[PDB]
Amino acid sequence: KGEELFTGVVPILVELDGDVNGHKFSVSGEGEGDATYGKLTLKFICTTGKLPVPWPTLVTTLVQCFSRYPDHMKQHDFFKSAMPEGYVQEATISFKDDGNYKTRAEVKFEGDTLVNRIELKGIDFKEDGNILGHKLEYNYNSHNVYITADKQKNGIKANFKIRHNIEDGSVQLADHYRQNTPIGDGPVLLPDNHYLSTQSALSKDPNEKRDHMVLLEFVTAAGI
Ligand SMILES: [Mg+2]
Ligand SMILES: [Mg+2]
Repeated sequence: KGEELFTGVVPILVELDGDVNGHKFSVSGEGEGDATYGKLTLKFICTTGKLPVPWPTLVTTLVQCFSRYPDHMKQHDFFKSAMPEGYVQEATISFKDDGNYKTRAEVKFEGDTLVNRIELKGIDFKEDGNILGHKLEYNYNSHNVYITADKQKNGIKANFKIRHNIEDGSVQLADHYRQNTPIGDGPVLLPDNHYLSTQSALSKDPNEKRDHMVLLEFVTAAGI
């Protein structure tokens, strides 16, 4: 049972290689998750210099196995069930009136550590749009991630809309379409329709000179 791997505090590593409109960059993250409380705490560093996109646009790419699934919903937790072999998470993020990100990640244990390894590719972004023009506020709204099964692929799909606040009071929509597929051959849990209720707080480390993001996140399964 992968769920048994999450009863306590688990170290997390995140590594992302990105290319947006030919701007190349990498991000490294470290922290821990405590699924019992649906809680994530991570610090992300742009190891290549200045991040060429706003940090908030990377939040959904940068480990939903740390969601809190209520006891009565535990037979719907696909993410922990795929562990430790892990799962592939792929997404298309469409920024309304702008470019798109396509991502591919593997989330699995490396020893006792939960690792999220990501490749991100962004194209067709506007030079002085909200993303490349860095016009997005350093904050983050609360969302519901709607999950449905894809029995065909032995996995799940997610559909949701991220709303990014813009510095002028407007909103930049990011439509998300994602698929998750197990890496191993063992049985996984295919859930009834439900959603993950997420809340995210972004901050800075006062002693840190590199381009970075400190994130505190709470995720709870619901709708069943
Ligand atoms: Mg490193
Ligand atoms: Mg505002």
